[PDB]
Amino acid sequence: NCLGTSNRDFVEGASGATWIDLVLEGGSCVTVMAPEKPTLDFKVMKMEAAELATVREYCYEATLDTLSTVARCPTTGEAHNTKRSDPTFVCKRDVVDRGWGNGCGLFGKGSIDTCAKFTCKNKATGKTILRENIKYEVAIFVHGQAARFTISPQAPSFTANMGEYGTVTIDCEARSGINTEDYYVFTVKEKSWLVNRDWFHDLNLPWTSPATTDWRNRETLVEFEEPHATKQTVVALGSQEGALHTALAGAIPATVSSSTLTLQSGHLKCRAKLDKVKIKGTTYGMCDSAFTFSKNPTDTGHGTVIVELQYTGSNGPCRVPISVTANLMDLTPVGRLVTVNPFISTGGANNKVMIEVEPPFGDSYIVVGRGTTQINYHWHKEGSSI
Amino acid sequence: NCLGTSNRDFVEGASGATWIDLVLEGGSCVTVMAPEKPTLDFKVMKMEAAELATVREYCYEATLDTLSTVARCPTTGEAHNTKRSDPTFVCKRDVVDRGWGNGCGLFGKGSIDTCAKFTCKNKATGKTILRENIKYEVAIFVHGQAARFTISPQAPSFTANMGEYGTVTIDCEARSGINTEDYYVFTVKEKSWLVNRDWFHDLNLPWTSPATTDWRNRETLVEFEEPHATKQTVVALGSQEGALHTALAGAIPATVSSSTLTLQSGHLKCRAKLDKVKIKGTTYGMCDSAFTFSKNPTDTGHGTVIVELQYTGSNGPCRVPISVTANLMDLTPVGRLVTVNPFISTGGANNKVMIEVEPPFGDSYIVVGRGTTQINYHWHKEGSSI
Amino acid sequence: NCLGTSNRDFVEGASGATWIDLVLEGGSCVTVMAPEKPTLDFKVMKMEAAELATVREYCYEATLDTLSTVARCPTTGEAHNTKRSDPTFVCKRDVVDRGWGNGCGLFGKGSIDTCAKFTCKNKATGKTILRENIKYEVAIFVHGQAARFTISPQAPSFTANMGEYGTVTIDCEARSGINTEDYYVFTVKEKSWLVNRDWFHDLNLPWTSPATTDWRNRETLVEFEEPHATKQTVVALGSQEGALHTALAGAIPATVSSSTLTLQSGHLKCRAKLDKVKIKGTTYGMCDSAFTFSKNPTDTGHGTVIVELQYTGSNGPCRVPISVTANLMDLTPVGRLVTVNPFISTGGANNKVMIEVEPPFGDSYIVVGRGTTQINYHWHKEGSSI
Repeated sequence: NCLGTSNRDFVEGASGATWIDLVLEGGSCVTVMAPEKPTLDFKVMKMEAAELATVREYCYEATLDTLSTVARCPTTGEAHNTKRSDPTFVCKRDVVDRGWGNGCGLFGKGSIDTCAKFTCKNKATGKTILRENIKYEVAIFVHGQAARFTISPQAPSFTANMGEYGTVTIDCEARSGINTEDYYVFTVKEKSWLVNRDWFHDLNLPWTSPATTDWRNRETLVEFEEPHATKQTVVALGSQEGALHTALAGAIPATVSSSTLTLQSGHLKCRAKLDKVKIKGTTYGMCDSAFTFSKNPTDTGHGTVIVELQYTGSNGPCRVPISVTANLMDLTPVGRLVTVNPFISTGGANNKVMIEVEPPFGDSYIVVGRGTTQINYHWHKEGSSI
Repeated sequence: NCLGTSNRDFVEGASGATWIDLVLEGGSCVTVMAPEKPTLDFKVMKMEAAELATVREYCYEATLDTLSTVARCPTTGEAHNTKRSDPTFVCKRDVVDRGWGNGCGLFGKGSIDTCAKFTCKNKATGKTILRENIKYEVAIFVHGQAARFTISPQAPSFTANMGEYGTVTIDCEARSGINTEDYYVFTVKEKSWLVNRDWFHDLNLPWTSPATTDWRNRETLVEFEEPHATKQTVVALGSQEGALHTALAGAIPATVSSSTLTLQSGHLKCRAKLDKVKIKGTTYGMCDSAFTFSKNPTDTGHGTVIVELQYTGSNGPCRVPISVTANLMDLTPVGRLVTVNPFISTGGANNKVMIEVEPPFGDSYIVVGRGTTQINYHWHKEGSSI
Repeated sequence: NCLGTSNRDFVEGASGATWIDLVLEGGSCVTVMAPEKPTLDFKVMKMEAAELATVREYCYEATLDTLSTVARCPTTGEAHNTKRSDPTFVCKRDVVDRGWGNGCGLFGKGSIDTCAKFTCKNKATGKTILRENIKYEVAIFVHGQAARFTISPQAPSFTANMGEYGTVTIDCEARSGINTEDYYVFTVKEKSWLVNRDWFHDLNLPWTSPATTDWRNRETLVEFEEPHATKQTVVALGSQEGALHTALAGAIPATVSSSTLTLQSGHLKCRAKLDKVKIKGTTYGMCDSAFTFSKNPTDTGHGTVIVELQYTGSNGPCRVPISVTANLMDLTPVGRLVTVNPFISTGGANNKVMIEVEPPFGDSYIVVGRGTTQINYHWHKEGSSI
């Protein structure tokens, strides 16, 4: 199940402590065993954001209610609607052709005024991610039940007695993956994505704040059509739900339940501190067989590529030789691997793995394995554009 | 005074160097001694932000000065005040009932125009925290005076010769506590708090910039009352100081002097690099006695709980067994400790400690000690809401 | 060429691994050799930002095109220009003196309306820096060709077989220097600087978005002069290029080519993981000679000082004794060094080095060397002010 720890990942001092680096990814786990000591399976479980705070609320499907139009004959100054006293009504002062047929003195421009009640049927919510909202749950399995603990960015360390290992301090910080700072959690009544903060602000839709409950910038979903002497019909523009869904293609969708817990991606770099202890360092070989694409490589909103492979061999457990090259005539590592340890669990028949890499901008080949039987994939990465 | 270093916190290689992790918190200090080597007390002192830059200046107590109202008879177009040429005056064009009693031709709507001088008596200042503003001062005591140095996020490392230890490189970065990015330093002439950046922007008060000295969005502290044919009395709204103080309940207050140095919270993780040297590793036991609440546990603006305890025993120096559980029937660590090392200095009679923890959202119990004589505290943490 | 590794920078466990800390700066490199093992020169090369996304586009040199003015006699309501139907035209309704000479009934205020086509000749571009845009290229030289690799914040680790050293994992994260979060890349058709995000938003110039192609806030580069009964001449304000260049003095200029790759500053902290291996630890002495200023110490936009020195001696390779003190009577390190390892490469005659330090705010002396023949420099650092 869990892949053993390697020699490079731990240092036993001649006197003092034995420090061991743990790379806890959502995919696989790292197990650490020691002579005359119980084996410890280190598996991360929940990378979440407990509770979020709302920043803004844009409206895409607005509905106009009560209308009222007051007009006055030309050469009599201006027209004034008595709904402007209430800031919850959007109004517009215009001019119309006037004559004897409508009931006025001179054939001129008669000033009018038309107000309408602005309400919002369906709205979208934008939420922010703060440091006191992030939690990480790590499970530890023992052989020879389990013991679980949690760590936050405010409390990254955890000390606990683990039997024959004595007191153990586990200091873990979060790395790689997404950058929670430059992102907002966009929420439609159905799904939820992650958008850029500047992309969120720069949006010409009627919005409201938890501090300012009254809607602002409403003059973008309302349309004042051709005015008449009596009634100037103003209508509510169509639902902008389609436009948003069209604008949210390259946005990365995060799983959000009713408790607003945000399941995210990335990895967790942890270091375990123990008393002086010798540890078995297992070293895994290379996969000499051939891999095949389980499906088409997807793409997340942070310029990384998720690729699901399936190994056709029994040399497990081994290390996947995946690299992103420039051309088929170059084995030059012009790409990078987000997944630090791309090992296969067991060697039982046909298994599958979940690897994530960062290819350079432009044309690049995702190549797995070598020799005569290797496969590749032409990938074109787009530049940054909100 | 200072608590000794533990076995886990240092690794002496068979050849090369001896690395030791130092967890420097504002509360206690970490002392490191070695055979035939002088003892070294590592104590952090100043976690500050030297100088800050102002971003905006909101006005809450505005004062209106010179008023002027120009009106014209109905059916004569519009009214135009000659103060609109000066952008430092807020104006409003309205209409009033007019007749023969006031001195006009027809009984209609006479257009008027009323301007007023806008000035700001008392204002609040919002300042930002940049990386070149943060400084950390660390003191080192020797036994057998002292040596002090400073580190910034731009210069986290410090190398200096320390006698028998030879050249010593101390590499320290800041962790946990607050996130200085998503916060602004709000400043009233009296106190100073820390607010969210989005909470700062989304504020409907007249504001000015160091770049734009002229006040903008002033039409929110002015009130145009019922207009008359001669003078339309417009007044300045009451002081919004009370509203701000009401809106700044859950905001964390930071100590700021006239030099704008911001005393903050969190901890400093440092690693000392020395030549190969053996170090005495002192291990402290558990507190078997009973703790009592010195006072009621407070709360900071970053979802953490400060709790002041007092130990009724003489087993010092020992480690405080404080944990945040879900229920009284569960000893499950559902909470976390921001304070990494919650040790007691000496064992002399009744001493006090300063522990800070991060409880999960909702109901949670803060439990100290075990056995028959332990105490707890029901705590309800609120969700994130600017 | 490269300075050897020091004893403090590596720990060889009695069993397991040998970890070595590498401080890779743009200036010098760190070479690590081992008995019966080939020497390895670790040199960083490219600290860049591959591709950037545009956020806003301000206009400083606008040009007005087609003008049109429609006026109507007084006591006839208002005037209405038929260009307001097109939102690409900026308009203004004003009043003028009217009489029999111009062709009207009564000597009163005749309402007019003047519109003009708003276009932008030259514009400035503001771009943002995201995590998927940052890349770091590191070169490794071997003696007894070279092997190069890349690392991103999403993929900071790199594992590769290096002959007799076996599998080697190099885990590197970025530290110090600039903070890419609070900065935007300002781009004029000529040069490119780095400005603050709040300084970018708070700017009263006509701006456009990649989402909103139509220009907004144009009423700041247009000037409506004294109006006449026929034509109200409105002109385009002069080029604001001079004002921007005046406002961009303390802004740090980054090298940007046509591929928008941003050459930046700071340093890269890396740790190499290898199997158990003994490493030669070379220790360098102190420079007893005298240094001289090659040129006047410059200043970057992040409150650090670049100083170029030249060593007049042959004691190389040695360590430069540069420190920032308060007064000439105090050797107190009140300043800090951004450059971690300020060593000199060879000792051949007169060589030059590139040191960067962070002096405290206010008066401070940059002192190099000691004894009778040392030199200093009075430096006054300004406070933070956008």
